Amino acid sequence: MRFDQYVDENKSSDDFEPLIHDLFETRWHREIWIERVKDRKIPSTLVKPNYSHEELIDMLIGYLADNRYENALINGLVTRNAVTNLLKSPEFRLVHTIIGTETFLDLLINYSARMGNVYLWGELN
Repeated sequence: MRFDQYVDENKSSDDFEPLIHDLFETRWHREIWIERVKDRKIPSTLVKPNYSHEELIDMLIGYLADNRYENALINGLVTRNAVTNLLKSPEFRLVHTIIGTETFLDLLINYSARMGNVYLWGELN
């Protein structure tokens, strides 16, 4: 599934349409492809506290690394640095706002994201 359709299907609300349009049509005039690949637990250390967008990403990297989960976000063979910079960008901050925290964390933990011949994130086996 294409990234736009993932975000369209996982909106927390019918009332974020103005952001979805701004992100995809205005702000993103190669595509990202999304597949579910695990059903790991979304940990409450990440969901419960009131982290900013940047902090959450940082806390996500640590949690994946502390558990030795082989998610391309951190064991990737290519340059996380540029990917986590992307994940911290205003564009992925909107993605977070649109789908909510728990779903954003699901996206990073349990889905793969492919751009061209590279997986930006995901645990493959």
